[PDB]
Amino acid sequence: GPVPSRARVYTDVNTHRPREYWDYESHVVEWGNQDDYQLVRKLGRGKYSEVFEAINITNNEKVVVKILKPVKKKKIKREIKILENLRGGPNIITLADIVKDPVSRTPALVFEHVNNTDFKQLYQTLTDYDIRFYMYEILKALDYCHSMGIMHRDVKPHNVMIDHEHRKLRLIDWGLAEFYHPGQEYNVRVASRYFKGPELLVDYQMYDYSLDMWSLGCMLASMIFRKEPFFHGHDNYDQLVRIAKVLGTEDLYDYIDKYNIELDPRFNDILGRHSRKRWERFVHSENQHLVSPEALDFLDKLLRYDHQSRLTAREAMEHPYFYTVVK
Ligand SMILES: O=C(O)c1ccc2c(c1)nc(Nc1cccc(C(F)(F)F)c1)c1nc(NC3CC3)ncc12
Repeated sequence: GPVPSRARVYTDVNTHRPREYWDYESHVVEWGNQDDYQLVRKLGRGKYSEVFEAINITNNEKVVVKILKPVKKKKIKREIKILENLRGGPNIITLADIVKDPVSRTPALVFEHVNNTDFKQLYQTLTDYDIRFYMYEILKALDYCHSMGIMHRDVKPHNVMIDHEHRKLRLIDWGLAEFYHPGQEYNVRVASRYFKGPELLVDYQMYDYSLDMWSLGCMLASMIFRKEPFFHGHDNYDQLVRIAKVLGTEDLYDYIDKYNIELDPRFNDILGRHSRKRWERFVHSENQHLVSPEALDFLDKLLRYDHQSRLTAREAMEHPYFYTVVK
């Protein structure tokens, strides 16, 4: 069968935490007062919830309310426990309260409100400096959750809220986040298509924090190259082909061979043979001001097939790309 894998950092963080820390199934929710929050407007709807802008009438502060769809079960406690474990950490969204919604008959999570600019408008205005700055801010959030034994598993532009006025960033939607336990096999049906790591796309279940680093690399590529998303697959199979057209097929084979993984045979008629490309080919007159040798080297070190070969969040924060960012 497949060769096992372990995280190269924070491997045993949960192993040595009290059981209450990671055993979310036994978590007892502490309920707030549902009457404290008045819904103002629907912001949107996901497969798992509806999100509302609201006012906390005990301080007249704006907040956001995520009313969970009855979609799934102990997933609710998992998200709640993770939010509580990570609360107060750098750039982690703050869960302010949890109340029982009387209409949905489900829990409603109340989060701090971020006056953000949607990524669909923001990304085309970001300067070279902004990209490095905000990347560093995401890395703070990722090193924090990884150091706390948690992988996000859904890093993507929508989940990184940015208040461009106050230069403030929050990583949100921990609904797919999980605790890392060495040797544990995880569901590969996480992350948005364009941000799925090769490990998910080849159906390798013993993955780790390094998944988030692939996703971050996908975000970086889309920002510095001005192509969002960067790997634009039509389905999960084509997604791997898109990746292989850039990183090349020989290294994909080296990857699956290392872990004694077999590709889905459906790739036999679609994958082809592809050389690894140099990143410079994606540079052109309209994005060159966002590209530097430092950016290309950093991106190159995030986007590796082998999840064990990717930069960790902490290592990423040491990269020359961030030397120009004010500390
Ligand atoms: O899941 C969580 O952890 C979580 C935490 C915090 C927020 C959040 C989700 N979603 C928000 N917005 C949003 C907008 C459109 C669509 C959807 C969707 F999810 F798709 F329904 C959500 C949101 N918006 C703001 N401020 C915006 C300027 C009012 N602040 C915080 C959040």
